[PDB]
Amino acid sequence: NQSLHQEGFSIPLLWLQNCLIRAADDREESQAVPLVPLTEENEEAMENEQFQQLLRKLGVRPPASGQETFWRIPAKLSPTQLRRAAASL
Amino acid sequence: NQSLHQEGFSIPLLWLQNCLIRAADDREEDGCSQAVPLVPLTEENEEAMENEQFQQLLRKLGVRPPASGQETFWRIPAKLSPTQLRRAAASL
Repeated sequence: NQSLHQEGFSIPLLWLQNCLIRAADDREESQAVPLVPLTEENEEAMENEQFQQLLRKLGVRPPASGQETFWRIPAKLSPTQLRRAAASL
Repeated sequence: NQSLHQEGFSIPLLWLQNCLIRAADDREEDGCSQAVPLVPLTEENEEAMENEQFQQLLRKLGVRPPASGQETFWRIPAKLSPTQLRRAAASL
């Protein structure tokens, strides 16, 4: 996590943090939500092995082959779980 | 073109068509040729971008697949002229 900050990935990390926090909030107002990278640098991050290994530790699931493009923040993560993952970034 | 249309991909197709055409409009001014990512924003366009026939079509139109390990999205390459792009959109 911090190691990724050191390889030049701080911007995607903060991005991820926000997606996690918004998911946390929206689950207080029930869906798996896609991590949609809209910039070249975030896109670069999702295709990076170390960043992906991090997404798996936070509990994000990779996309279903042949049916999805984006990783999903699974529905099982509680708003609490999400805020805690975000906070370790 | 047509067969995907018959299999239910008319909405994704319409989307693609709009990407090709808007890209052409930007490339009419000289000096403005950027690669454009095909970003699926709905579950159905996503589903499309993971379909093998939709991809085959994308290759026929001159779209390049993503750089494995760097990109997620297919790109409309910068080299294509407004004419080329418009021809692609019209052939769907």
